[PDB]
Formats: sequence, C-alpha cells, structure tokens
Amino acid sequence: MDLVPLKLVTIVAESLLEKRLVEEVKRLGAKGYTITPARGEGDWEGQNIRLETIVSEEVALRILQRLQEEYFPHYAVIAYVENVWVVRGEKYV
Amino acid sequence: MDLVPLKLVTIVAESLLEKRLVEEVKRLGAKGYTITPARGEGSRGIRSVDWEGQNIRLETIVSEEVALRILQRLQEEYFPHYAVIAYVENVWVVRGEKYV
Amino acid sequence: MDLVPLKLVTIVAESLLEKRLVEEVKRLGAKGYTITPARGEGSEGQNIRLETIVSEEVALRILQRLQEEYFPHYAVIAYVENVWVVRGEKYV
Ligand SMILES: [Cl-]
Ligand SMILES: [Cl-]
Ligand SMILES: [Cl-]
Repeated sequence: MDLVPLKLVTIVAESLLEKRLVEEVKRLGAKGYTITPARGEGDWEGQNIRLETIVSEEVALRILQRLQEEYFPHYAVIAYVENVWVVRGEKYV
Repeated sequence: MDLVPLKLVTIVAESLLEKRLVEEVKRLGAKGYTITPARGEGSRGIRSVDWEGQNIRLETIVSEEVALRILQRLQEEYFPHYAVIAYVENVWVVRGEKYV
Repeated sequence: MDLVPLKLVTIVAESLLEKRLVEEVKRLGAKGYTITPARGEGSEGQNIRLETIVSEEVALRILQRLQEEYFPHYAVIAYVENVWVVRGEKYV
C-alpha cells in the first residue's frame, strides 16, 4: 500500500474561467486536475465548474493565496482545501 | 491568507428534491450551495431525457452548528421518505467568514 | 443525530472502466456508490468519478486492489477522505 497524505484543493467558478484557472494551478505546481460541471443559485452547459486538484501542502496555500488575491475580488469564486491520502500520490508532489 | 475552518455538507438525492433541499439548507443558515450531477446503481445519466431518474449532489459550506442542524433535519424529514445520502467533512475555506 | 465516521473513497478513471470498478468495490465490501462525470486536460472519451462510503478496512482493501490491478495499466486517480455520515451504519 503506497498511500501518502496530500491536499485536495477545490475551486468553483463560472465555466468561462476554466482556461485561466487551469493555467494558474499548473503554473503554481499542480500536476493534474479534474473538472465536474456545476451550477448554483439560478443546464449543465454555460454554468459553473468544480475544479479539483491534488497538491502538496505548500502548493495548496500558493494556489489559495493566488485565488484570494487575483480572482476573489473580481469574480464569484469558492475555494477550499481538504486533507486526503492518495494512492501513488508521490507523483503529485 | 484568509483561511478558516468550516464544514462541507454533501447531500445526494433525486433531482426533483433540489428545490426543497435548497430551501431547507438556506432556512437553516447556509449562505450558498453548489449542485453537481450524480448517478449510479441504475440512475440516469446527465444527458438523459428522463429527468426524474437523474440524481443531484448538493454541497454547502457551513459552520459546525449549522452543519448538524442540516443533517438532523435531513435525518428527520427526508431520509424516511427518499433515498438520500448525507455526510459532512472538514474543510478550510478562503474568505470563509462569509459562510458563518 | 445518527452520525458515524466512515471513509469516502474516490476513484477517477476512463468511463469504460465503470463496469469493472463498480464490480470491484462491491466485491471488496462496498454497499453502494455514486458516479459523476469528470473531465481532465484534453477536454464517452471522458472520465467518471466513482465514490463509495465504506469502513476504514474496506477502504484500504479497495485502494490496495486499485494499486495492484489497475494503476499499472490505466490512468487512474484514487484517494480517501474522512467523513461522518448520516445513518452510516448501513455502509458497514
Ligand atoms: Cl487540511
Ligand atoms: Cl468533521
Ligand atoms: Cl482518513
């Protein structure tokens, strides 16, 4: 069993911000990401996306700080982080 | 870095329940929510014409106290009549003070 | 309040793997699951995210099997989170 502790960062925002956000997390160290369509107050196309990425503790805070600084003031964004244990997670570090 | 500890409550149920579940969490104190598609065990996919057979997942960021109020309400009012999944997880949230 | 601690195992993989993965988690002890569409870089010809609430022992059994049988041959992501579940006794 190769299981290691990492962080799962989740971001919810308009789907139109996808390219920018995907670029931001890769730029900050993320080695992958998963997207799920999503919606909120007020159909799965043209709404929001839930972007998730598995990263190390340090990269997680880099991403969150970048979102708080550059995206939160100008867009409706939700961002949070959870603790996870990942199979062969060494690769995401 | 404005990060605070909160709870993420997740509810999975039939799609027709969306309106009532949203009203219910807002009534109990949640300030926002996110809906995503869910299926499995026979349920219909995201592109199906059959909307009734589709499920939805509702996620909401709330305080510890509001989380259990929501979970209790689900256990009392919804679980007895619908196939529902509901759980809670610990999260640290950017600018989370607005969800309390 | 009927709330108990369990584990939430998440697996992201090619959608054609759905059938095999569902059978694998059921075989190893999972008493239910949910599937949600998922897409990654380069976006059916798509992925799925399988989630299952299980006991801590069943979670490790599932993850072990994924590492052995699937990770070497397919592009898969698998992880576990701690969760407290309403009427969770039914998943153990
Ligand atoms: Cl954490
Ligand atoms: Cl918790
Ligand atoms: Cl855990």
